[PDB]
Amino acid sequence: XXXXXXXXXXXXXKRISLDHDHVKVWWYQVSFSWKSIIERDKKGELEFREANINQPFGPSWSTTWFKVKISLPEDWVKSNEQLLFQWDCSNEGIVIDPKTLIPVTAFSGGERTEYVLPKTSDGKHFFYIEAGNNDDNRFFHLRKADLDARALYIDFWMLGDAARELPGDSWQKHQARQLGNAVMNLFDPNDRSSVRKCRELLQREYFDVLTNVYGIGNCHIDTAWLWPFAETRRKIVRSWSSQCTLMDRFPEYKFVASQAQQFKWLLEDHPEFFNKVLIPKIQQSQFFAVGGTWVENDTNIPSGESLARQFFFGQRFFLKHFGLKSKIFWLPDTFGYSSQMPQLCRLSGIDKFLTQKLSWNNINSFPHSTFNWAGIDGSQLLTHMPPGNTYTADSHFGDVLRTAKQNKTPEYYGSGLMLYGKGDGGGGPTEEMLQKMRRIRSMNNRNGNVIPKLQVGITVDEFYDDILKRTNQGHDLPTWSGELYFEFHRGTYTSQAQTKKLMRLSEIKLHDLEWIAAKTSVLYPDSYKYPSKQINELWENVLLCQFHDVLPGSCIEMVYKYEAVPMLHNVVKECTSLIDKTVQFLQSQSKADLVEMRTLGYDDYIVLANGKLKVIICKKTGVITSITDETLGVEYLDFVIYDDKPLGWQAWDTELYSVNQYKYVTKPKKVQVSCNTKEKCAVEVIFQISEKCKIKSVISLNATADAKLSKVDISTTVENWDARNKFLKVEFPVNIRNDFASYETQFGITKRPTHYNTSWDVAKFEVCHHKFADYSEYSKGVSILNDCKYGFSTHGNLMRLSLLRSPKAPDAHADMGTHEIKYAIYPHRGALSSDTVKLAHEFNYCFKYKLPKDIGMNFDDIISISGDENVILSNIKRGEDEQSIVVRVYESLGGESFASLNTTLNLKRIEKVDNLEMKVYNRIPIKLRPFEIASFRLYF
Amino acid sequence: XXXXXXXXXXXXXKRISLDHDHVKVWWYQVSFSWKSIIERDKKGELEFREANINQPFGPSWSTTWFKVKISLPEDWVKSNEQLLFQWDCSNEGIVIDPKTLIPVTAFSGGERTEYVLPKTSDGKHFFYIEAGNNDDNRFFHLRKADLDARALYIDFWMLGDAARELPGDSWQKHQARQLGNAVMNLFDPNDRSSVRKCRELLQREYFDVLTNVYGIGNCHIDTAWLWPFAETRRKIVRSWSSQCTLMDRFPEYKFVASQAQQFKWLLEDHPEFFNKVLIPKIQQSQFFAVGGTWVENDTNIPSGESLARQFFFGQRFFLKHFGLKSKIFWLPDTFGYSSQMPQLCRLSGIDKFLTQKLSWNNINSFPHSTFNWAGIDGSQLLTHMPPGNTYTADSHFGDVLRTAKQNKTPEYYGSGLMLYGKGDGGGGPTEEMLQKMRRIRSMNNRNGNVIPKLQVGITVDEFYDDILKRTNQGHDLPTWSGELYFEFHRGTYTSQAQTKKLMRLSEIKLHDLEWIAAKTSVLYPDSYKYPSKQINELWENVLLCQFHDVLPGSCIEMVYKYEAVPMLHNVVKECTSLIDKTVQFLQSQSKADLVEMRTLGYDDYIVLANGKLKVIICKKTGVITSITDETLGVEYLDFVIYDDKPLGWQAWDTELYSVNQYKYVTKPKKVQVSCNTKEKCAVEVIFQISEKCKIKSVISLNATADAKLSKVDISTTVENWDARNKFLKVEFPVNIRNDFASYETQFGITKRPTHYNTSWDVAKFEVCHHKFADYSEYSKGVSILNDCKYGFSTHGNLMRLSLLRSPKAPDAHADMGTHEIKYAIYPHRGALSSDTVKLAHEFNYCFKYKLPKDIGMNFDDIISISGDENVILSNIKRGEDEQSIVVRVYESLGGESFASLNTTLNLKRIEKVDNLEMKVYNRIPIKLRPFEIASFRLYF
Repeated sequence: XXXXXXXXXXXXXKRISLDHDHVKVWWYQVSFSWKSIIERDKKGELEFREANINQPFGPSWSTTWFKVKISLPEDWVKSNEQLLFQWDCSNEGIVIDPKTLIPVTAFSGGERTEYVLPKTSDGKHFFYIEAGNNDDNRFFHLRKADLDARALYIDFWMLGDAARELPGDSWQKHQARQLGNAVMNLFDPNDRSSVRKCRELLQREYFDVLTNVYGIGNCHIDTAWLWPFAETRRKIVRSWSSQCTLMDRFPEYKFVASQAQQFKWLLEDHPEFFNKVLIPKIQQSQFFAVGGTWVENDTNIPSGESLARQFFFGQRFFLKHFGLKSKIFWLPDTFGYSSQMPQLCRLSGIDKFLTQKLSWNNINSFPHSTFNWAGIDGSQLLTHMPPGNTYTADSHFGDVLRTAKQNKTPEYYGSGLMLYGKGDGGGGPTEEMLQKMRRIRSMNNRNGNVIPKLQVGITVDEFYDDILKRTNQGHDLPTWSGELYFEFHRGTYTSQAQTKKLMRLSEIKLHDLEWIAAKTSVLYPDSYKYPSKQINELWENVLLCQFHDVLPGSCIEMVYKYEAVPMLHNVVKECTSLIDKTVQFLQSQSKADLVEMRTLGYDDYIVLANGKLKVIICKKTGVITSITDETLGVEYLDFVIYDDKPLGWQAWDTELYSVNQYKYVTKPKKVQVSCNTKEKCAVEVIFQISEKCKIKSVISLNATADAKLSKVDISTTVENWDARNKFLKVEFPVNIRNDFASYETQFGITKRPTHYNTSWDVAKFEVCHHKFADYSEYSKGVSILNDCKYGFSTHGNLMRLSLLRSPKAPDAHADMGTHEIKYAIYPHRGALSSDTVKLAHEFNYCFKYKLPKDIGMNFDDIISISGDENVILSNIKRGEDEQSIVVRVYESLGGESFASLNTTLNLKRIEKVDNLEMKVYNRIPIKLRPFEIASFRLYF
Repeated sequence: XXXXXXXXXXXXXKRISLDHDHVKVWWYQVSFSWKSIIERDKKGELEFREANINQPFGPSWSTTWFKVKISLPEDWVKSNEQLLFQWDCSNEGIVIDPKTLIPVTAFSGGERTEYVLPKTSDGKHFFYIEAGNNDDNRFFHLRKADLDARALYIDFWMLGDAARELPGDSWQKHQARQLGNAVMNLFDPNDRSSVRKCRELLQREYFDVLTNVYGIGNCHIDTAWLWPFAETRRKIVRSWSSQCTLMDRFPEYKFVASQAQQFKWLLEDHPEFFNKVLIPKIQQSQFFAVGGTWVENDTNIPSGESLARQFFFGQRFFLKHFGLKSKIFWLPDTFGYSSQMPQLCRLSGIDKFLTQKLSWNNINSFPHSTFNWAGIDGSQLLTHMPPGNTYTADSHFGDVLRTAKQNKTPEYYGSGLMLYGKGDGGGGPTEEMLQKMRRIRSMNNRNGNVIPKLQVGITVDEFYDDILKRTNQGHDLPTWSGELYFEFHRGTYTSQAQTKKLMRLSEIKLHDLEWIAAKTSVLYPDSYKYPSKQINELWENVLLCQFHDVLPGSCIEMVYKYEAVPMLHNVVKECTSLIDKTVQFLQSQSKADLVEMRTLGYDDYIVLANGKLKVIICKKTGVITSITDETLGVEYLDFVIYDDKPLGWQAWDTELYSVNQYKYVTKPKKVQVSCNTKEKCAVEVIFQISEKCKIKSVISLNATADAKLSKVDISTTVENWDARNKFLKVEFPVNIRNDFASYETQFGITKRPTHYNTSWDVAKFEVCHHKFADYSEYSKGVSILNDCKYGFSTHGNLMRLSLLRSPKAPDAHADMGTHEIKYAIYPHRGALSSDTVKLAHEFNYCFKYKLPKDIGMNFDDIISISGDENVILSNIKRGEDEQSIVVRVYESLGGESFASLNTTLNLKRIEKVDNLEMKVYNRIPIKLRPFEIASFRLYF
């Protein structure tokens, strides 16, 4: 059918010319800054040397600079020709043509790329290019030219490619075939006069339901990944330069940036001439900042304060010369989404959101891609969702009509959605031939509006103007309550808990000193008292490791050591330095000060004797048998049984072997008890397994009301040895029947069933959590507190916490070494149903005691008339510039009770203020809605 | 998915009003003309009587007239309402509102239909409507109205229907669903104000690659079918009237007519006011005559003279006030096509052709639907071919986008093809809502040219202007040599040979007297001599039964008796009257005249002794054993073995039972011989079968050079009895190996293989032929002459002629009764290879002898210096208006030899003239091309 005759023939087979200049070429390498090397160039004879040939290398962390001094050949003849220099793209680097140094040019784009030499100025210039190693040898040759001949070659390549994508039943496929025919006729027998003429004839063969197809070129950059931050800091400057050279070459282009800190990275590295580059670039057009967010992160693990700073400290750039923005919120690589996001968005002045994964196309009780998200708070979020092709559809895309068809099926709207650029790497490239892409697509389809029109230059702001018109304001709409569920690729989330232990301890610790440091305002006045400039710098370093890829611990071994480096550590070390600092001139009013933040036995007979409860491990079995309440009457049989099953997948996802029996840790145990006291009781029982390894958990608790508490504390200490690729968990089967699982999400409590959605794919079902998870019919249940482990699962009502994971990924630090784990099991009652939530989250508190000399009185309870047990205040902090402070509260128990808010203060005034710390004229609500975040601001 | 919620809901469920007028209504019936009944109405009391109710009936050939006298209700109120009268469509009839009689109105349209009452004139009028019976009772009620409300109901019905046809993956399907949603909202709770308003809102929801989709409303009418000619003569006037009322209602509409005689039928029936109706109708626009052909017929069975008259005598209307024409040639219902058609078309001034069946979509060594036909003559024919959906795609079509997709796949072009109207019935209807159809399709798709534009008002003449531009003039193009092959539905073609015997004998007989009647021109001058006006009327009646459906004998029993009526008979009877007439004053120069047209034994030892050949039937077997040539050396084993196999299909197609053994006629035969002489030898052998029936064939031949001839003559006489649904054939296996079968088509010899094309579907393979079929390696072979049987088959080189067929169709005359059949078997040699063709075709000649008184000399051979054995002159005749005569010749043997043409005459001049008898300035060719028809004209 002549299918392989037209397609594979001409696609393979003045005009393009290749000249070679061997001399004047220099090479440089550092085996030990662009401004530092410019002074080391002209002076004497340094490591800069003549290359003139291909330079091989070997694996190193070193970077290799390269210098090419080119003299323009002849005068007029080769000037009209297009000047070009081809380079082989290495792992990283930069390219410059500095005098002395004005420019910064793009590198990080794909292995194929073009560098244009200015035809405006006739003379000799210089070139500075470095190549990051990880080895990749560069192929460098000068390439002259024509533009019209190469255009036809590209247009034909995108022609026949579009012929294959078009339906064979349509006449267009037979048309495009005949179009690929006539072109091949004059193209074959090597004729320049025919090629240029045939290009004109092809255009004549080209030009002879309201819908729209658009796209926005973007670069998604991970600040920490298998390449480090310092190296990727050089990678982000390559993303800006590719646009700058594209602007003069092509107009109407659109770029978006998920990092507000990206601006600062460029302003710190290139403060001089590139601060004045951004202003005409951003203000006029062609640039948009999405979300104005300081960090792109997973929202499940951290608190709302992490989401509070990124909005506020990312809005700080708006105070500088900046501020052309968009209403879209972009978290493409983020796994999972919080249920408080619809509430956080509207308050942050951002009305749109984008989600890559976590969706399906079918009747789900859900129509399509485009979606209006209604959280459990009751608020609504209009969000724009890309199809199942994700962001890799338009990434490095020359295929034209290929994914255009697959985009139309999931989406209805009046139009589709395309995201240009790659989100996997040091940063995404932006192709320079996109100008022809938009043009050649306007060659196939006619102009005027009848058939869908092709415009790549439209902005999402105008796109959101279209959705406000076509579709109704709505009452009954696409509706999904809570979060979304698809293949999560949880992976490292529960793996390498040691980086969580450091972070989660640093999380609370940095969240510790915040508010109380504003309570010393009255004591010693200067600015009064608050580490405004001091704590601002603190949040700068911490948010850097909190990114979506970095925080769970999925990365190479090099940057993983930078996670356990002072980056995480010194934060705790500086905060523990400040907490011992501010105390000196403060606590001096305290003789003996207990510092805590709030606002108002037997062996053979196997018993630990007390009133509250009883939990018993059988003899020689090693497994807890009876957990039973006398007053309640609930008896348990199948507790705390540790289970170890291997893992055969990589760091990304988790895939267990087919029907693999999980090895129990039960063995010929021995019995022991740590101490002897009414205050302290710890009974020790040893567990062992094949390839002997010591797995230790501890038992701690306070009796009743001599010790006082309602909850046990069980901490696990395990030093891993030998066998890798294993996944360890501890089971807490409730032996109870409930279709609902109580779990506390970020700023609230979400309601999720015991069984996953019927559309679920992956066998293994695990859920990420903050602190505790419960099962409650409201008259009773079982509550499980935990530390350093964010994961858990619903087994058919068997509570299983994930202690450790060891992926087969190329990381050797995820396998062996000691670990300190902690968790708990708590008895549940209807009266204690609101108590278990209160005794869970903030239990991470660490007791600390210190005393100065005595002059004063140390008892002051300064909080004013609120007293709501159903509400919990997560964050209260100051401002930037005044020093007005903000107060943010959220209701713990919601969905049933309507919390009356009497919260107020004295000696000053108060007004309700959103999460962006921006002034809002409703006033303080006397009653809080269920599952509502209440944030306020305080002024003198 | 709410699929059956939107689609089946609102589709089922001032405004429409139904009023009943019982009085003033009259009914009439003839159990025994519109002009005859108008005088019988007002006078006295006739069979016209009060009806006022529904009138039941019973099967009859009668027609029932009906009269409704309607008085306009009130004045203004019901005047604004749309006046309508609904009738139940019967088999046939006419509808009139005569004063006294001006109008003729359309009836034959489908059971649903509308009759509009004029709102211009306020008063009382009359209605005349007759109903043909075959019984169908009419439901008649007066219907008032609004137009805007009914429009929305239709537009919505065509909306949701288009929603189902559109791909579910596209957003258009989800869009049209939402369009069907909002409409149903205000439509449900019975609100006139909402409906009229929602109709406007729907239009707002509507309006918000170069291709074209067009169509032409047409009516294909069979002049003789299961309803007779006299009754369908009333049916054709209903086709014109439907257009006339449509013209004022809607513009740009296009109609086409395959019958040039259709004009005469209307001019004979309505000569007065309807002769002046056609002129503004045809001349301006909206009407086109396709092919200008007198008859639509199968071209395989008759001669070229039948195709010659239909062009010429159909061009006679052009001499009247007429002549807006098209270049298209239309034979949709015609089974099979001649190979001389590409030659006949270009000469007739008609450059395009249309074919319904006989095509396939695949790579056949053939691209698509659109085709350039190159005959075996070497000439090219550009033809337009409808898709596999044939003409029933757009027939009675409210389905919109339904067949629009299936039309695009077989065809490439720049555009598709649609044929509106039904070709099966007394005549095709043309719907009055086509105005909204074009409009609502312009509602879905936007305007201006980007996407395909919808125009139903374009003419094929302008369509052929588009094909001359887009596609190349061409050298290598779609190419198919000879005829086309698909399921033929041969059927009645070989069935009921008795109507062929009468026609084929009438064919030659009417073709007999033609030319020689111009040879008496000199004898007795008045106009000189020729039956110009006499033979013109002869061809009028004959061509009437030669139509594609009528000629093969597929029809009801009523009109089948009209086939054996004087219609066929009197033609022979009038021609045998004229041949005995013109002879009287002509042959008187002949004492004894032999009139022929041309230009220069044993039993037990089982032998008929002579020199030329030997053919022997074995004793008691009944089957011929050895047919052998001594000089040539070819011996045959397996001849003339009659075979009878049943048939389980209808008249249309032929389907044999699965692996059914064909019963041989061999039986305990007896031997006999008719006469005894050297001049006459006939040996008789009886055959019999179960349910005893006498099957007789005869043996006749002339020996060598006392009798002289090279060919045997075997005639079969069989009187059918008992068992029906059988198919009888006689086998002549050659016992030879040839991949080619020599067969003489109409005006030439086509070359067809022994095996059917690999794309063939139906098991049984049979071929229609004129006279003989041969198998020749050119050194030898076997030639089979036959009479009254047009069918034969290729069995793997076994020659099988079809004697009779008896279909299961509702025709009882195709079963039983006597039949007279004739055929032959001829020996073949390289020297006689050109002889066998010459001894085959015209052998149908019948010897006739008569003598007058003697004065004169009877020998004159008047032909002038041609003498080409490879050429054969089929037709030479006179003109219409002068009386110049034309001469048409065609080469019998072609594909190898180039025939030198010395043909000329004396005492006058000669010029080459096409098949339309139109003057052409190349002159007489001295050499004829292979397979070329040479036609000339003679002037005084």
